[PDB]
Amino acid sequence: PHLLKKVVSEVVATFLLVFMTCGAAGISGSDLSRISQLGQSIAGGLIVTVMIYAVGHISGAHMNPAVTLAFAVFRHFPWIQVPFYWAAQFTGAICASFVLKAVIHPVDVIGTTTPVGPHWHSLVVEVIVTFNMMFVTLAVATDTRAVGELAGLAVGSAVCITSIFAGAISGGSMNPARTLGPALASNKFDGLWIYFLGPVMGTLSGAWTYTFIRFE
Amino acid sequence: PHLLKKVVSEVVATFLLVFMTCGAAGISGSDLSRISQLGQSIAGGLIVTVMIYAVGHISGAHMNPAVTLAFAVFRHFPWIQVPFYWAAQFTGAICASFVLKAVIHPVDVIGTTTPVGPHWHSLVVEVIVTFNMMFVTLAVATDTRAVGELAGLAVGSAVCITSIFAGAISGGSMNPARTLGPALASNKFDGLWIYFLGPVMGTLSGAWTYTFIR
Amino acid sequence: PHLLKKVVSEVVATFLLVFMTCGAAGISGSDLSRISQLGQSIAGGLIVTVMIYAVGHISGAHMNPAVTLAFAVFRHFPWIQVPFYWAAQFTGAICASFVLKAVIHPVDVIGTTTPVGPHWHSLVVEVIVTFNMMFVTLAVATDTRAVGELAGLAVGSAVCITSIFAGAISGGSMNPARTLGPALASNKFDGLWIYFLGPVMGTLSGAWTYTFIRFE
Amino acid sequence: PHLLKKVVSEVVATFLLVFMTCGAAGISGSDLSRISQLGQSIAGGLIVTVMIYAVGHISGAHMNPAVTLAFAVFRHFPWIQVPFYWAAQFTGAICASFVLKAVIHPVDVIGTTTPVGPHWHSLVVEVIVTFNMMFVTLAVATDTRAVGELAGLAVGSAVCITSIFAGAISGGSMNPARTLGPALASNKFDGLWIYFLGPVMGTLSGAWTYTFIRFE
Repeated sequence: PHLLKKVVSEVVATFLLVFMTCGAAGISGSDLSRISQLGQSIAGGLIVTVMIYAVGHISGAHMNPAVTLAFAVFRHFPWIQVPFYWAAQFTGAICASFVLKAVIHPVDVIGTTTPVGPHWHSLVVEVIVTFNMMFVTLAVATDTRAVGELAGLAVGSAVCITSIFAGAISGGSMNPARTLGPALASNKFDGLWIYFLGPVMGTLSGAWTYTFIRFE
Repeated sequence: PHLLKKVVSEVVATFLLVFMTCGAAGISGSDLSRISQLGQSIAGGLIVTVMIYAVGHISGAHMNPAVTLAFAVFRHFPWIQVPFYWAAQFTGAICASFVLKAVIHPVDVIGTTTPVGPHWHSLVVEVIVTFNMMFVTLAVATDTRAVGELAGLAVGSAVCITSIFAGAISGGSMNPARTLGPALASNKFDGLWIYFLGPVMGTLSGAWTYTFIR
Repeated sequence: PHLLKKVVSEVVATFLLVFMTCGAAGISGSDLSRISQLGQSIAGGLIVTVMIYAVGHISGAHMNPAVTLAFAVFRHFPWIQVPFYWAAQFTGAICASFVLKAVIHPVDVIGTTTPVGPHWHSLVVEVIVTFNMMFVTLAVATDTRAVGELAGLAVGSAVCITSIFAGAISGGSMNPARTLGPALASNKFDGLWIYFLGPVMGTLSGAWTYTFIRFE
Repeated sequence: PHLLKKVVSEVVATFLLVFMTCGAAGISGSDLSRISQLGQSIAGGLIVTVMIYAVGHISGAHMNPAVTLAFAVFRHFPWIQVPFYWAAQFTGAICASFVLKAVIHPVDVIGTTTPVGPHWHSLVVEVIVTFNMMFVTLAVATDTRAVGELAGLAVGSAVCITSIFAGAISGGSMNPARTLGPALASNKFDGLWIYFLGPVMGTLSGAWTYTFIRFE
């Protein structure tokens, strides 16, 4: 039901998503005098917001398979469309990290999200922060799909918190599509089981938690 | 009046409040290479803002026993409900910091708030900056409770100012539930009373100053 | 004309203005490990924003003698009230820096807006950056007086631009009330005229420029 | 069609645009002790946001000839006015960077935008970050011209992201008038062509991508 412009918007968003979000964390993860560490989180959070303004009213700016999933679980999102977005997201992302592999000549750690210390630390973090994000994503979404000025602020804000804090433990992802892309350009795949089960379990738990308390 | 979903909202918010705000101040106060010092202030303000968008229209997104007190005094909040939130906040906070003592294993100062100079520095700050916070919280609440896009911007900003400045003196808390959780998940109960009297005297004073200039 | 509650809002705002903006600038300019330098800009701009949300609909959130003057000149504000407000701003600032002198014992330059090198560098910056403020302050004012969600964003943002850049040259004040407060509790009185001729001459010029382009 | 107030509004912005975005980038680009590296990215973004609040409803706050262009191709902007804004931007930029040359006397690199590595690195960034900017500029435009509270947040956000990331590769400009202004104020012209193809080739690309996904 009008899924072409939805998926072009979902790919073009996920590309500019990953291209920006890793390219500052990857560059920063190679010279912190070149791009600040708080600067790679702020950059990563701002970019989520502007894609909600760009494609939020068209596709919904899902950009996140564990979110497209969470919408299909809780607010009636077309199950016949979730494969098309999942596809659309993984594509724009994986494409980007390679596009940067070439634009950031010296550095070949393109924002790897790899667990720090005990691998489970990340999982508890990657569910609590993903829960957090999906929780607020759901309290602000308008069902065309995550639309509007404050939807951009809420989700971008949540995401930014994740880079600052969950970045010290998990690297801070919450998005199976965005760990995978970079993991391929730098061939480091340490702990990927957590960047699927943290999120999928984080979005569904947090989304479920919202529908619980839903009306006042 | 329909308080089950309200107190679930007040724990899940105060938990997510402390979990990120302390989880980042705890990591940061251990390796400033691992999390920035300005990043743990920003973290503190953003989490308040997004929690206002998520539970603000349901519970009121108080996430603070010294505020639920302050609204019940001035802007008609249910007194049979203030024990019930105090329960929800002190819980979600105490619950949160413990989840972190473990999730940030090796670091065990779980973002606590303890005075820096003479304790009255903190107490005077923890009333002036807390006076500040409740002041604007009260000017933007619409009474369902602290709800709406700019309600989140105001409070998040206020909290963010507090981490930066009151962080140098008091640690910048303004929230008794957020002090106990951490003070308990590790230890140190240093100045624990100013983080109970600074706030309660700060939120009530700040609310009264606004209700005056209405 | 109903000026009683109007002027209390202007001291509590100007007090809370300086208590944070100087109280963080004073600590920070002393141990840059104790409070970040980017953190002292962000702090100072945020506080302007929250005061505009607090008292903007009551007083207008002037907090600035170069503002109350400029509103009195261009968007018809009461001359019977410009003295009563000018009082409220010079007080809340002077009171705060002293209230700070004690809460921050070891540090005793309680914020300083003091020129860097050539004094004319500061006066030129202190009118152009002050031009920035009054220009936008006027484009977003609703005349009850600087009211509304984006009034807080516009002005708060502008002030933050000033701390970052004009902080490197002048210290970034734009405020006759804000220079006096710290200069009295810190007891450093350099260039005090540029913080009266920079501001007073900067806002009047910037307001005139908005009233000029007023139409599209 | 009522262009006097329109072009005076376009210069005063581009003056205050460059005066601060470079005045902080230059001061920062010398002594990072006097202005932080993230502070000159943030400042670069706040100024775009507040200028949209000041002149967005009058001229539209393009502040960018490659953007003033980008609107003429896609959302019907007066070709008899494209010269008059181009003039206005190239003017206010060149004038401002000179105003600072003198106001920051011992430091005389007045916030230049100069490439880093392979010049194609810089250019490839200056189109995708410029693509990003124009893409969202288009999803939030209201046509009098880029007006409104969230219009400022998106555009300023796009700019702030670019300074963080594209500053590490291209210097992060996306604006031919803003590369020229500083380049003249202290003699520097390396890769000046990417800052004329990065933008022009970048804004047009980003706009078309939205007009594609125009609907839902």
